[PDB]
Amino acid sequence: ADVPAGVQLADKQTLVRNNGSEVQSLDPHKIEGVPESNVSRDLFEGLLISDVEGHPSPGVAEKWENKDFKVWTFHLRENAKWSDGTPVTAHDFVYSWQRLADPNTASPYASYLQYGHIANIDDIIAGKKPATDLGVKALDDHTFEVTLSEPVPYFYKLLVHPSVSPVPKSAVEKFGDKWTQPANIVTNGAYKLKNWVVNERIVLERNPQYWDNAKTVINQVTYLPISSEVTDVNRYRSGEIDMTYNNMPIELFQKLKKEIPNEVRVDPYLCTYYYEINNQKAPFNDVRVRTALKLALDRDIIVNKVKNQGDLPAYSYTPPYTDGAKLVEPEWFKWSQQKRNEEAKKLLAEAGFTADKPLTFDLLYNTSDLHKKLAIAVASIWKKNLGVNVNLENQEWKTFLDTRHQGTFDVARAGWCADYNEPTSFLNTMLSDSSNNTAHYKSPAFDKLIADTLKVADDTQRSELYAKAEQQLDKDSAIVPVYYYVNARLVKPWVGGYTGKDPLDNIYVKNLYIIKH
Repeated sequence: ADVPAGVQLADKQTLVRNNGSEVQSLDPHKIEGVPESNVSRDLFEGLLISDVEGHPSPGVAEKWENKDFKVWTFHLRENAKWSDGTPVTAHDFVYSWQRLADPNTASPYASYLQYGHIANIDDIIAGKKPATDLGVKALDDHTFEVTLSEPVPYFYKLLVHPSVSPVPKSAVEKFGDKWTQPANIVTNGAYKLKNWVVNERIVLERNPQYWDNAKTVINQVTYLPISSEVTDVNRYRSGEIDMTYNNMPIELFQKLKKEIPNEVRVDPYLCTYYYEINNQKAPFNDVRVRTALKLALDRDIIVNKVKNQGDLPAYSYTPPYTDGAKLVEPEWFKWSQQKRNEEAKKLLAEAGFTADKPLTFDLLYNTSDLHKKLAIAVASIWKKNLGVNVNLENQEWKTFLDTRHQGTFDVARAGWCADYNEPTSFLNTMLSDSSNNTAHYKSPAFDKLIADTLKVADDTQRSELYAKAEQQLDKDSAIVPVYYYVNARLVKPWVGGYTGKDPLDNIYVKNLYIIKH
């Protein structure tokens, strides 16, 4: 934390943040969501980290170079240490990236190493080469060298993500799936794990071995698993919670903006809310069915009338304000909703659906006041506009994500947030073989458009190909885009250090401080 000259600090430097739900795990190679990543950034530190405004900055690596955007050499700071006092070395990164790649780990983010094109990753994922063939090596204890199979100019932006953070080999090998319990875990970020009570709280305490420990101010941070956005706001206003999660309740938001304007933070955020269609399951494997759902949903009603929090109606997967996005707004987006509805109804009639034998399916969402209200509105809009019936189903966060990976669904509420600020952070998740592809979409045409992006050494050709990739996705109606999120949350006046300038919202509790109050 960089405490401004003249600010008086509170005597007790503790923070309470709501975190939306119970995390999937604390193992960096098994997590894939925002709640998970919020805790991960406080515990595990990769090569680079985001600064307080979101810019890629030195993490364990103090400096790095690249040769032709293909060989990247990271010089690790000599005082980086784990919480047990042992040094963080390049060997930890070799072991860690190999563990991520290894199919026995079954990481949902194994494909992150494909997104960065580390050498031999395809073969390793396929089981043709052992994980030790991965294109990473420790040149010495403090030098980690990564070899890619093609030039990737933005490669270093990828390194702030939890999947490429180090994990402690000795704890992993000795305790297996219990390595992350408090008595066994070993961490290298600014914090250490104090307590973990499922469905109650996660409590982290300052890690005195952290290399930048002298600049850490908060001594303890608690993460809560409250999925009700109304309850989160109530516990914030009662004084229990210092920072809500960044899902706001439809019930209270308009009132909050007029009641405590200086505490309602609303900033740009590179996330898209959509309905994820299971593309491999009939009748959702018919493009006419997907197109009808896409068109018949009324984004103006949802965005400006039911939610009205500042979100923008969406027509793509990649947010248009992503660095490198120059998207073409499809013609259907400029039509009236009435014209969209007619096209939608016509397509379902063509697909065989009638009043007597309508289209009825499930709409799965994770337990939430906001998602439930949105799903209710969507079900009503689809019923009225297209004659389709939906059965809403809620599941807790961890289970919900597992269901989407299983493909044991029809349509699911969804939100993808960038991992790095470049269009492939979204687009790579729709590749046929991506470990993140829970839409279960497989398009050779889409795949080829993306593969071609690193075969040009030109940004304009790259941007045009991303635009074309979004046009292929839209053509196939792989998803139902709803809105581009804004990052809206409540933050007490005494919480210093939160700029809201990072469109990825990669907060580190080591950067915050409690002002005397």
